[PDB]
Amino acid sequence: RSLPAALRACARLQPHDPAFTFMDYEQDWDGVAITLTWSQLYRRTLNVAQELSRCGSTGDRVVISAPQGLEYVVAFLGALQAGRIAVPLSVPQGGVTDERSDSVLSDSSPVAILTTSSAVDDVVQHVAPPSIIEVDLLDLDAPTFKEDEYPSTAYLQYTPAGVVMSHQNVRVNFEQLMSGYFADTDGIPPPNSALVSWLPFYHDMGLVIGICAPILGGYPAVLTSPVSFLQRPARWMHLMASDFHAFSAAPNFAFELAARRTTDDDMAGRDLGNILTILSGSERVQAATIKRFADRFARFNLQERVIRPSYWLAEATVYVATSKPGQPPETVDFDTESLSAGHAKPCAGGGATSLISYMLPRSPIVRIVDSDTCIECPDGTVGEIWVHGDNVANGYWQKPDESERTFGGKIVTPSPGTPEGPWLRTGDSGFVTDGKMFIIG
Repeated sequence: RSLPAALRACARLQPHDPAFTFMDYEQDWDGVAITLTWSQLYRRTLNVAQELSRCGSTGDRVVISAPQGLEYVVAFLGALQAGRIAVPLSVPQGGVTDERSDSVLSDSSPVAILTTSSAVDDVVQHVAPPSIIEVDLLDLDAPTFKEDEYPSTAYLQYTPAGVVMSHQNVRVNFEQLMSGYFADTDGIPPPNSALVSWLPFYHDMGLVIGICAPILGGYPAVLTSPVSFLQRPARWMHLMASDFHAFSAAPNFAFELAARRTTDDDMAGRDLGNILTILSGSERVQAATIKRFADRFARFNLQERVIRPSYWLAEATVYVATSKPGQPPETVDFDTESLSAGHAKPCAGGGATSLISYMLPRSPIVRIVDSDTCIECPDGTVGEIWVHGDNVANGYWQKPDESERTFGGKIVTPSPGTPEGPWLRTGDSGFVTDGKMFIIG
Protein backbone atom coordinates (compact mmCIF):
# COMPACT_ATOMS: atom_id res chain seq x y z
CA ARG A 1 0.00 0.00 0.00
CA SER A 2 3.12 2.18 -0.22
CA LEU A 3 3.26 4.94 -2.84
CA PRO A 4 4.90 2.73 -5.48
CA ALA A 5 2.13 0.14 -5.08
CA ALA A 6 -0.52 2.87 -5.03
CA LEU A 7 0.75 4.31 -8.30
CA ARG A 8 1.02 0.86 -9.88
CA ALA A 9 -2.62 0.25 -9.02
CA CYS A 10 -3.62 3.62 -10.49
CA ALA A 11 -1.70 2.79 -13.66
CA ARG A 12 -3.77 -0.37 -13.99
CA LEU A 13 -7.14 0.88 -12.71
CA GLN A 14 -7.26 4.16 -14.66
CA PRO A 15 -4.30 4.31 -17.14
CA HIS A 16 -5.49 7.27 -19.18
CA ASP A 17 -7.14 9.51 -16.61
CA PRO A 18 -5.33 12.78 -15.87
CA ALA A 19 -3.18 12.42 -12.76
CA PHE A 20 -0.79 15.33 -12.28
CA THR A 21 -0.92 18.72 -13.89
CA PHE A 22 1.77 21.29 -13.20
CA MET A 23 0.93 24.86 -14.22
CA ASP A 24 4.13 26.42 -15.57
CA TYR A 25 3.88 30.20 -15.59
CA GLU A 26 7.59 30.77 -16.18
CA GLN A 27 7.22 31.09 -19.94
CA ASP A 28 3.53 31.81 -20.49
CA TRP A 29 1.96 34.33 -18.10
CA ASP A 30 -1.44 32.62 -18.46
CA GLY A 31 0.22 29.34 -17.62
CA VAL A 32 0.93 26.16 -19.56
CA ALA A 33 -0.61 22.98 -18.14
CA ILE A 34 1.88 20.09 -18.30
CA THR A 35 -0.16 16.92 -17.69
CA LEU A 36 0.58 13.25 -17.07
CA THR A 37 -1.99 10.46 -16.88
CA TRP A 38 -1.59 7.72 -14.28
CA SER A 39 0.12 5.32 -16.69
CA GLN A 40 2.44 8.04 -17.98
CA LEU A 41 3.35 9.12 -14.45
CA TYR A 42 3.91 5.49 -13.57
CA ARG A 43 6.11 4.91 -16.62
CA ARG A 44 8.30 7.92 -15.81
CA THR A 45 8.60 6.60 -12.27
CA LEU A 46 9.76 3.18 -13.43
CA ASN A 47 12.45 4.74 -15.62
CA VAL A 48 13.81 6.91 -12.81
CA ALA A 49 13.95 3.95 -10.45
CA GLN A 50 15.73 1.95 -13.18
CA GLU A 51 18.43 4.63 -13.33
CA LEU A 52 18.78 4.80 -9.55
CA SER A 53 19.20 1.03 -9.26
CA ARG A 54 22.70 1.36 -10.78
CA CYS A 55 23.94 3.45 -7.84
CA GLY A 56 24.37 2.06 -4.32
CA SER A 57 21.87 -0.36 -2.82
CA THR A 58 18.45 -0.68 -1.16
CA GLY A 59 18.09 1.65 1.79
CA ASP A 60 20.59 4.21 0.50
CA ARG A 61 19.41 7.80 0.38
CA VAL A 62 18.78 9.70 -2.82
CA VAL A 63 18.39 13.45 -2.42
CA ILE A 64 15.91 15.39 -4.52
CA SER A 65 17.07 18.92 -5.19
CA ALA A 66 14.99 20.27 -8.05
CA PRO A 67 12.53 23.15 -8.52
CA GLN A 68 8.76 22.75 -8.13
CA GLY A 69 7.58 20.74 -11.12
CA LEU A 70 6.81 17.33 -12.60
CA GLU A 71 10.53 16.42 -12.52
CA TYR A 72 10.49 16.73 -8.74
CA VAL A 73 7.39 14.49 -8.52
CA VAL A 74 8.71 11.60 -10.64
CA ALA A 75 12.09 12.00 -8.97
CA PHE A 76 10.57 11.51 -5.54
CA LEU A 77 8.33 8.60 -6.55
CA GLY A 78 11.29 7.25 -8.50
CA ALA A 79 13.40 7.04 -5.36
CA LEU A 80 10.69 5.10 -3.49
CA GLN A 81 10.10 2.71 -6.39
CA ALA A 82 13.82 1.87 -6.35
CA GLY A 83 13.85 1.02 -2.64
CA ARG A 84 15.83 4.16 -1.77
CA ILE A 85 15.17 6.60 1.07
CA ALA A 86 14.22 9.90 -0.55
CA VAL A 87 15.43 13.17 0.95
CA PRO A 88 13.18 15.89 -0.45
CA LEU A 89 15.20 19.10 -0.47
CA SER A 90 14.96 22.36 -2.39
CA VAL A 91 17.42 23.65 -4.95
CA PRO A 92 20.39 24.93 -2.92
CA GLN A 93 19.91 28.50 -1.68
CA GLY A 94 22.18 31.06 -0.02
CA GLY A 95 24.87 30.97 -2.67
CA VAL A 96 28.24 29.23 -2.74
CA THR A 97 29.13 30.43 0.75
CA ASP A 98 26.01 28.88 2.29
CA GLU A 99 26.34 25.42 3.85
CA ARG A 100 22.74 24.40 4.58
CA SER A 101 22.74 21.86 1.74
CA ASP A 102 26.25 20.65 2.52
CA SER A 103 25.07 19.98 6.06
CA VAL A 104 21.99 18.02 4.99
CA LEU A 105 24.07 16.02 2.50
CA SER A 106 26.71 15.28 5.11
CA ASP A 107 23.99 14.08 7.47
CA SER A 108 22.25 11.76 5.01
CA SER A 109 25.22 10.59 2.92
CA PRO A 110 23.11 10.05 -0.24
CA VAL A 111 24.25 7.76 -3.06
CA ALA A 112 22.76 10.08 -5.65
CA ILE A 113 21.07 13.43 -6.17
CA LEU A 114 18.13 13.86 -8.54
CA THR A 115 17.99 17.37 -10.00
CA THR A 116 17.17 19.08 -13.31
CA SER A 117 19.15 20.80 -16.06
CA SER A 118 18.03 24.18 -14.74
CA ALA A 119 19.32 23.38 -11.25
CA VAL A 120 22.26 21.09 -11.94
CA ASP A 121 24.75 23.97 -11.73
CA ASP A 122 23.68 25.11 -8.26
CA VAL A 123 23.40 21.55 -6.97
CA VAL A 124 26.92 20.64 -8.12
CA GLN A 125 28.35 23.69 -6.35
CA HIS A 126 27.20 22.11 -3.09
CA VAL A 127 28.60 18.60 -3.55
CA ALA A 128 32.17 18.55 -2.23
CA PRO A 129 30.75 11.61 -4.33
CA PRO A 130 27.02 11.04 -4.91
CA SER A 131 25.99 10.63 -8.54
CA ILE A 132 24.24 13.63 -10.08
CA ILE A 133 21.23 12.78 -12.21
CA GLU A 134 19.41 15.28 -14.42
CA VAL A 135 15.90 13.84 -14.53
CA ASP A 136 14.63 15.98 -17.41
CA LEU A 137 17.50 14.67 -19.55
CA LEU A 138 16.44 11.02 -19.18
CA ASP A 139 14.14 9.10 -21.49
CA LEU A 140 11.42 9.24 -18.87
CA ASP A 141 8.86 8.07 -21.43
CA ALA A 142 10.68 4.94 -22.59
CA PRO A 143 8.25 1.98 -22.32
CA THR A 144 9.79 -5.05 -12.61
CA PHE A 145 11.11 -4.17 -9.16
CA LYS A 146 12.33 -5.86 -5.97
CA GLU A 147 9.87 -4.16 -3.59
CA ASP A 148 10.48 -7.13 -1.27
CA GLU A 149 13.14 -5.94 1.15
CA TYR A 150 12.41 -2.26 0.62
CA PRO A 151 13.08 -0.03 3.64
CA SER A 152 10.26 0.80 6.06
CA THR A 153 11.39 4.41 5.76
CA ALA A 154 9.95 6.32 2.77
CA TYR A 155 11.94 9.55 3.16
CA LEU A 156 13.82 11.90 5.50
CA GLN A 157 12.32 15.35 6.16
CA TYR A 158 14.80 18.13 6.95
CA THR A 159 14.08 21.79 7.82
CA PRO A 160 20.35 19.62 10.86
CA ALA A 161 17.94 16.81 11.67
CA GLY A 162 15.90 14.67 9.34
CA VAL A 163 12.58 13.37 10.62
CA VAL A 164 12.30 9.69 9.66
CA MET A 165 8.99 9.26 7.81
CA SER A 166 7.83 5.67 7.36
CA HIS A 167 5.38 4.42 4.77
CA GLN A 168 2.96 3.95 7.67
CA ASN A 169 3.42 7.55 8.82
CA VAL A 170 2.80 8.84 5.31
CA ARG A 171 -0.22 6.57 4.82
CA VAL A 172 -1.87 7.54 8.12
CA ASN A 173 -1.19 11.28 7.60
CA PHE A 174 -2.87 10.85 4.23
CA GLU A 175 -5.84 9.22 5.88
CA GLN A 176 -6.36 12.04 8.39
CA LEU A 177 -5.71 14.81 5.86
CA MET A 178 -8.42 13.40 3.59
CA SER A 179 -10.71 13.20 6.60
CA GLY A 180 -10.04 16.93 6.92
CA TYR A 181 -11.06 17.68 3.33
CA PHE A 182 -14.07 15.37 3.48
CA ALA A 183 -15.20 14.71 7.02
CA ASP A 184 -18.63 13.68 5.78
CA THR A 185 -17.48 11.06 3.26
CA ASP A 186 -14.85 8.93 5.01
CA GLY A 187 -12.31 11.15 3.24
CA ILE A 188 -13.35 10.24 -0.29
CA PRO A 189 -13.36 12.96 -3.03
CA PRO A 190 -16.53 13.17 -5.11
CA PRO A 191 -16.46 12.75 -8.91
CA ASN A 192 -14.71 15.37 -11.06
CA SER A 193 -12.88 17.08 -8.21
CA ALA A 194 -9.15 17.67 -7.93
CA LEU A 195 -6.60 19.00 -5.46
CA VAL A 196 -5.16 22.45 -6.14
CA SER A 197 -1.84 23.28 -4.45
CA TRP A 198 1.10 25.68 -4.77
CA LEU A 199 2.83 24.64 -1.51
CA PRO A 200 6.59 23.89 -1.77
CA PHE A 201 7.37 20.19 -2.11
CA TYR A 202 10.50 20.34 0.06
CA HIS A 203 8.84 21.11 3.41
CA ASP A 204 5.71 22.19 5.31
CA MET A 205 3.18 19.55 4.26
CA GLY A 206 3.85 20.48 0.63
CA LEU A 207 5.06 16.99 -0.21
CA VAL A 208 2.26 15.17 1.60
CA ILE A 209 -0.56 17.39 0.34
CA GLY A 210 0.53 17.78 -3.28
CA ILE A 211 2.13 14.43 -4.15
CA CYS A 212 1.49 11.68 -1.62
CA ALA A 213 -2.19 12.32 -0.85
CA PRO A 214 -3.30 12.32 -4.50
CA ILE A 215 -1.29 9.17 -5.32
CA LEU A 216 -2.73 7.29 -2.33
CA GLY A 217 -6.21 8.70 -2.91
CA GLY A 218 -6.04 8.02 -6.62
CA TYR A 219 -7.25 11.54 -7.45
CA PRO A 220 -5.82 14.15 -9.86
CA ALA A 221 -3.88 17.16 -8.64
CA VAL A 222 -3.36 20.60 -10.17
CA LEU A 223 -0.04 21.98 -8.96
CA THR A 224 2.08 25.09 -9.36
CA SER A 225 4.96 26.81 -7.55
CA PRO A 226 5.07 29.25 -4.64
CA VAL A 227 6.99 31.73 -6.84
CA SER A 228 4.19 31.68 -9.41
CA PHE A 229 1.66 32.22 -6.64
CA LEU A 230 3.54 35.19 -5.15
CA GLN A 231 3.94 36.62 -8.66
CA ARG A 232 0.19 36.55 -9.30
CA PRO A 233 -1.87 35.38 -6.29
CA ALA A 234 -4.99 35.44 -8.50
CA ARG A 235 -3.74 32.25 -10.17
CA TRP A 236 -4.70 30.29 -7.07
CA MET A 237 -8.29 31.55 -7.42
CA HIS A 238 -8.28 30.75 -11.14
CA LEU A 239 -7.25 27.15 -10.52
CA MET A 240 -10.04 26.71 -7.96
CA ALA A 241 -12.45 28.32 -10.41
CA SER A 242 -11.62 25.98 -13.26
CA ASP A 243 -13.56 23.11 -14.84
CA PHE A 244 -13.48 20.87 -11.75
CA HIS A 245 -14.52 20.95 -8.09
CA ALA A 246 -11.43 22.04 -6.22
CA PHE A 247 -10.11 21.40 -2.73
CA SER A 248 -6.94 23.13 -1.53
CA ALA A 249 -4.88 24.00 1.55
CA ALA A 250 -2.70 26.99 2.40
CA PRO A 251 -0.98 29.11 5.10
CA ASN A 252 -3.03 31.86 6.76
CA PHE A 253 -1.03 34.62 5.01
CA ALA A 254 -1.99 33.24 1.60
CA PHE A 255 -5.62 34.21 2.14
CA GLU A 256 -4.67 37.82 2.88
CA LEU A 257 -2.35 37.84 -0.13
CA ALA A 258 -4.95 36.40 -2.49
CA ALA A 259 -7.73 38.71 -1.30
CA ARG A 260 -5.66 41.92 -1.66
CA ARG A 261 -3.91 41.13 -4.96
CA THR A 262 -6.80 39.61 -6.92
CA THR A 263 -8.86 42.24 -8.71
CA ASP A 264 -12.49 41.95 -9.76
CA ASP A 265 -11.25 41.96 -13.37
CA ASP A 266 -8.98 38.97 -12.62
CA MET A 267 -12.16 37.17 -11.62
CA ALA A 268 -14.24 38.16 -14.63
CA GLY A 269 -16.09 35.03 -15.71
CA ARG A 270 -14.93 33.04 -12.70
CA ASP A 271 -17.21 31.25 -10.27
CA LEU A 272 -15.81 29.93 -6.98
CA GLY A 273 -19.08 28.22 -6.04
CA ASN A 274 -18.00 24.63 -6.74
CA ILE A 275 -15.09 24.68 -4.30
CA LEU A 276 -15.28 21.80 -1.83
CA THR A 277 -12.81 22.57 0.97
CA ILE A 278 -9.86 24.89 1.58
CA LEU A 279 -7.90 23.95 4.68
CA SER A 280 -6.24 26.91 6.37
CA GLY A 281 -2.99 26.37 8.24
CA SER A 282 -2.91 27.17 11.95
CA GLU A 283 0.58 28.71 11.92
CA ARG A 284 0.41 32.49 12.45
CA VAL A 285 -3.36 32.55 11.99
CA GLN A 286 -5.07 35.93 12.09
CA ALA A 287 -8.69 35.88 13.17
CA ALA A 288 -10.03 38.35 10.60
CA THR A 289 -7.99 37.02 7.67
CA ILE A 290 -10.31 34.15 6.80
CA LYS A 291 -13.50 36.25 6.96
CA ARG A 292 -11.97 39.04 4.82
CA PHE A 293 -10.91 36.48 2.22
CA ALA A 294 -14.46 35.11 2.27
CA ASP A 295 -16.01 38.56 2.11
CA ARG A 296 -14.04 39.84 -0.89
CA PHE A 297 -14.66 36.70 -2.96
CA ALA A 298 -18.29 36.41 -1.87
CA ARG A 299 -19.38 38.21 -5.04
CA PHE A 300 -17.71 35.55 -7.15
CA ASN A 301 -19.74 32.82 -5.47
CA LEU A 302 -17.31 31.84 -2.71
CA GLN A 303 -19.10 29.98 0.09
CA GLU A 304 -17.64 30.91 3.48
CA ARG A 305 -18.09 27.40 4.90
CA VAL A 306 -15.47 25.83 2.64
CA ILE A 307 -12.61 27.49 4.49
CA ARG A 308 -11.65 24.96 7.18
CA PRO A 309 -9.13 25.74 9.92
CA SER A 310 -6.68 22.88 10.26
CA TYR A 311 -3.89 22.15 12.76
CA TRP A 312 -0.75 20.45 11.48
CA LEU A 313 2.88 20.30 12.56
CA ALA A 314 4.94 21.48 9.61
CA GLU A 315 8.30 20.27 10.95
CA ALA A 316 7.24 16.81 12.18
CA THR A 317 4.85 16.41 9.25
CA VAL A 318 1.73 15.57 11.24
CA TYR A 319 -1.92 16.30 10.42
CA VAL A 320 -3.58 16.72 13.83
CA ALA A 321 -7.08 18.24 14.00
CA THR A 322 -9.76 20.20 12.11
CA SER A 323 -12.67 22.56 12.86
CA LYS A 324 -16.24 21.23 12.98
CA PRO A 325 -17.35 20.09 9.50
CA GLY A 326 -20.35 21.95 8.08
CA GLN A 327 -19.83 25.73 8.14
CA PRO A 328 -17.41 28.55 9.07
CA PRO A 329 -15.09 27.82 12.04
CA GLU A 330 -15.94 28.56 15.66
CA THR A 331 -13.79 31.14 17.45
CA VAL A 332 -14.00 31.57 21.21
CA ASP A 333 -12.82 34.59 23.22
CA PHE A 334 -10.82 33.91 26.38
CA ASP A 335 -9.82 36.32 29.13
CA THR A 336 -6.26 37.38 28.26
CA GLU A 337 -4.88 38.03 31.74
CA SER A 338 -6.19 34.70 33.01
CA LEU A 339 -4.95 32.83 29.95
CA SER A 340 -1.56 34.54 30.30
CA ALA A 341 -1.52 33.05 33.81
CA GLY A 342 -2.21 29.58 32.37
CA HIS A 343 -5.98 29.27 32.77
CA ALA A 344 -8.77 29.42 30.23
CA LYS A 345 -12.01 31.31 30.90
CA PRO A 346 -14.57 32.31 28.14
CA CYS A 347 -14.68 36.07 28.90
CA ALA A 348 -15.60 37.30 25.39
CA GLY A 349 -15.15 41.01 24.81
CA GLY A 350 -12.38 43.32 23.64
CA GLY A 351 -8.86 42.68 24.90
CA ALA A 352 -9.63 38.97 24.92
CA THR A 353 -7.63 36.48 22.89
CA SER A 354 -9.82 34.82 20.25
CA LEU A 355 -8.92 31.24 19.52
CA ILE A 356 -10.10 28.94 16.76
CA SER A 357 -11.92 25.83 17.91
CA TYR A 358 -10.49 22.50 16.70
CA MET A 359 -12.29 19.21 17.32
CA LEU A 360 -10.13 16.82 19.36
CA PRO A 361 -8.97 14.14 16.89
CA ARG A 362 -9.61 10.40 17.12
CA SER A 363 -6.28 9.91 15.35
CA PRO A 364 -3.80 11.11 16.25
CA ILE A 365 -4.42 11.67 19.96
CA VAL A 366 -3.99 15.02 21.68
CA ARG A 367 -3.13 15.69 25.32
CA ILE A 368 -2.31 18.97 27.06
CA VAL A 369 0.72 18.20 29.25
CA ASP A 370 2.72 20.16 31.83
CA SER A 371 6.13 20.24 30.11
CA ASP A 372 7.87 20.36 33.49
CA THR A 373 6.14 17.37 35.07
CA CYS A 374 4.96 15.43 32.02
CA ILE A 375 1.60 15.10 33.75
CA GLU A 376 -1.60 15.89 31.86
CA CYS A 377 -3.32 19.21 32.51
CA PRO A 378 -6.98 19.21 33.55
CA ASP A 379 -9.23 20.79 30.94
CA GLY A 380 -8.86 24.56 31.12
CA THR A 381 -5.23 24.53 32.23
CA VAL A 382 -2.69 25.64 29.65
CA GLY A 383 0.21 23.37 28.79
CA GLU A 384 2.20 21.97 25.89
CA ILE A 385 0.30 20.07 23.21
CA TRP A 386 1.43 16.45 23.03
CA VAL A 387 0.45 14.14 20.22
CA HIS A 388 0.50 10.33 19.93
CA GLY A 389 -0.36 8.29 16.84
CA ASP A 390 0.65 6.17 13.86
CA ASN A 391 1.29 9.30 11.81
CA VAL A 392 3.81 10.55 14.40
CA ALA A 393 7.36 9.73 13.25
CA ASN A 394 9.60 7.73 15.60
CA GLY A 395 12.43 10.23 15.53
CA TYR A 396 15.27 11.74 13.53
CA TRP A 397 17.80 9.99 11.32
CA GLN A 398 20.67 8.73 13.50
CA LYS A 399 19.97 10.92 16.54
CA PRO A 400 18.64 8.72 19.42
CA ASP A 401 18.93 11.50 22.00
CA GLU A 402 17.05 14.17 20.05
CA SER A 403 14.51 11.58 18.89
CA GLU A 404 13.91 10.65 22.52
CA ARG A 405 13.69 14.27 23.68
CA THR A 406 11.23 15.26 20.95
CA PHE A 407 9.35 12.13 19.86
CA GLY A 408 9.81 10.09 23.03
CA GLY A 409 7.74 11.92 25.60
CA LYS A 410 6.04 9.75 28.21
CA ILE A 411 3.08 10.90 30.30
CA VAL A 412 3.28 10.42 34.08
CA THR A 413 0.35 8.58 35.67
CA PRO A 414 -1.66 8.78 32.40
CA SER A 415 -5.40 9.19 32.82
CA PRO A 416 -7.74 6.36 31.71
CA GLY A 417 -7.79 6.00 27.94
CA THR A 418 -4.41 7.74 27.54
CA PRO A 419 -1.31 5.77 26.45
CA GLU A 420 1.95 6.31 28.30
CA GLY A 421 3.74 6.97 25.03
CA PRO A 422 5.55 7.74 22.87
CA TRP A 423 4.42 11.39 22.53
CA LEU A 424 5.62 14.13 20.22
CA ARG A 425 6.22 17.31 22.21
CA THR A 426 4.95 19.88 19.69
CA GLY A 427 6.45 22.92 21.35
CA ASP A 428 3.01 24.53 21.07
CA SER A 429 1.15 25.98 24.04
CA GLY A 430 -2.59 25.38 24.27
CA PHE A 431 -5.53 23.86 26.10
CA VAL A 432 -8.67 21.76 25.86
CA THR A 433 -12.21 22.39 27.06
CA ASP A 434 -15.52 20.73 26.17
CA GLY A 435 -13.91 18.24 23.79
CA LYS A 436 -12.23 21.01 21.80
CA MET A 437 -8.62 22.14 21.62
CA PHE A 438 -7.20 25.63 21.19
CA ILE A 439 -3.67 26.78 20.32
CA ILE A 440 -2.28 29.91 21.91
CA GLY A 441 0.98 29.66 19.98
